[PDB]
Order: sequence, then C-alpha cells, then structure tokens
Amino acid sequence: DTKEQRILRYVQQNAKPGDPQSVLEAIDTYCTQKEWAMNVGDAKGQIMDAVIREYSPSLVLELGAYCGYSAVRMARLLQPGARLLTMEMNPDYAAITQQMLNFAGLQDKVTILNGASQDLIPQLKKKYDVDTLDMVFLDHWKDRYLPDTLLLEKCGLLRKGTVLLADNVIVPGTPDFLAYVRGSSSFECTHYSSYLEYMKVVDGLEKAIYQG
Ligand SMILES: Nc1ncnc2c1ncn2[C@@H]1O[C@H](/C=C/CNC(=O)c2cc([N+](=O)[O-])cc(O)c2O)[C@@H](O)[C@H]1O
Ligand SMILES: [Mg+2]
Repeated sequence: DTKEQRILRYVQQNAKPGDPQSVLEAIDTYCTQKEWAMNVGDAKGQIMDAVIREYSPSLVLELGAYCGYSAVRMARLLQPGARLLTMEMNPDYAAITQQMLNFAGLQDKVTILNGASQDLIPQLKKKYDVDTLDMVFLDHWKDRYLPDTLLLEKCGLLRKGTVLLADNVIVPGTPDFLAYVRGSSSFECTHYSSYLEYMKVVDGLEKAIYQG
C-alpha cells in the first residue's frame, strides 16, 4: 500500500466525483490530519489560482505531477480549449495523477507525459503539437529547475511573456534557479511569500516572466 495510492483512495471515498474543488479539499485534509505529502497546498494554491486567472494561459506546462494535486488546481481553472501538459517520470505517480484527473472529470484537458523532463522537453514540439508555452509550473526535483529552464529556452518553447511559476523556491529551496532567474535580464521576477504545505514554515513561489 503506497502513501500515494492511500490518498487516491481517500479521494475516491470522500470527494464529490467530477468536482475539482472537492478533490482539492479531500487531498488537503488528508495531508493535514493524517499523512504529510509534497502537495503545493492550499496557501500557495490560492496564489497559483490568482496568477493563472490573471494570465488565463492557453498552453501550460507542469513539471512533476506527483499525485496530480496542482494539476487539478490548475486544470479546473482552464478556459475551454486550454490544455495542460504535465511531465512525471515515476510511472506509479503518473498513474495516480491520471486517475485523480479522471475523477475530477478534468481528464479531457490534461495530457500526461510519463518520462523525465530533460528527455521529454526536447520532443515536446513535434511529438505533442506545441509551439510555445504560455505558462510553466516547476515543482519537480529542485536541481532540475535551472537545467530545464535553459533546456526550455534552447528548444524555443519560451516566448516573450511566458510565465514561469516555481514552487519551493525557499524550501526545500532552489538557489541556482533563483540566482539565475533574478540576475538574468531575460527574466522579470516577482516573489510571493507563503507557507510550506501542511505546516507553518516560510516558503514562497517565484514568478519569472521570460523577456526574450
Ligand atoms: N526530471 C523530472 N521529470 C519529470 N518528473 C519528475 C522529474 N523529477 C522529478 N519528477 C517528479 O516530480 C515529483 C518531484 C517532487 C519533488 N518535490 C519536492 O521534493 C518537494 C519537497 C517539499 N518539502 O520538502 O516540503 C515541498 C514541495 O513542494 C516539493 O515539491 C515526483 O513525483 C517526481 O517523480
Ligand atoms: Mg512543490
């Protein structure tokens, strides 16, 4: 019994089917009063929701799905036609995520890509019918943030105005990524201080908008 599939079941036993909102609340309560998990959470989630609404992106790239929590948070707010692509290298995780989405009825807007970002990213354009991303949400291995950003930029997936939202910029932390993005003239950055999911520890999200 996986701690991951543990949650997947809880949602199936407590979430109002086809109701993204309910799913999110099920996942959060479980991780709050029982086992802890690396879900962005509701605090940072609300910032996500706010940023997403502002930019109302057409094409959004998620790096690291885990249990699909943020994939649901993001997809439930997508306008008709908008598609969300989420890369997950762990087959067990990409599995739970897919169900998580199917249960929220959000499955028609999300295309899950099982594999490692560094490998999948350069295949993105031709194999998935993609030109440029409108938004990118980074939440996978912390040492992968910078390399994938340089990778994303090399494959011409970044466009003037593309929005990069990054989680855990303070904890666990992503020094190199932050340093690179805030010092680069190709990125206009803004910080949004919040709290690490399920507990009161300072951590924030970083928005880095690509300028060209
Ligand atoms: N190169 C790659 N391509 C595709 N998928 C990949 C990938 N590298 C990792 N993944 C997947 O993304 C998730 C990684 C989460 C790391 N976050 C964390 O380690 C983390 C830790 C805390 N924390 O300590 O509180 C809080 C957080 O919000 C966190 O996201 C895992 O499900 C992993 O399988
Ligand atoms: Mg995270």
